[PDB]
Amino acid sequence: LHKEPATLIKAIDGDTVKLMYKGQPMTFRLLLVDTPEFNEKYGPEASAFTKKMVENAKKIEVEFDKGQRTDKYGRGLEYIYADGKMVNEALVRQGLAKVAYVYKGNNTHEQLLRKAEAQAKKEKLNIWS
Ligand SMILES: Cc1cn([C@H]2C[C@H](OP(=O)(O)O)[C@@H](COP(=O)(O)O)O2)c(=O)[nH]c1=O
Ligand SMILES: [Ca+2]
Repeated sequence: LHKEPATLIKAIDGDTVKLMYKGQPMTFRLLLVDTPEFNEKYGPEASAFTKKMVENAKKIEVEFDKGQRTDKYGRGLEYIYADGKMVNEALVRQGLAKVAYVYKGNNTHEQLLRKAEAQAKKEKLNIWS
């Protein structure tokens, strides 16, 4: 897997970000995770967390997996890094996302994310409290 440059256009919610990628605006949906919708409990904290993370970052990168790069809505499917920290993992580690939407072929970082979910659950953080 490889990291590619992109630039923040707009934070959207906990697990969707608008980024400019190869000079085109695209909506990017985070692989392997599900944040609450803004209207649900922890949804605002998940949107807030992703927002800070991507807005504070000096360098945003996207990393596609081995499988589909777009979903059926035309959204990118990817891992996002904020100054080398994976957003997908960080949300799960804080108990602001669950591991979800694990489809074979786009699941390189599954174990890593499950490990973080385990430690979040252990600490009873946020969604696990
Ligand atoms: C994360 C992810 C979501 N999706 C689709 C499945 C879901 O379809 P349905 O909309 O038909 O339920 C939807 C969930 O996205 P959100 O959690 O953003 O709503 O996005 C994929 O197809 N592949 C993926 O890797
Ligand atoms: Ca969601």
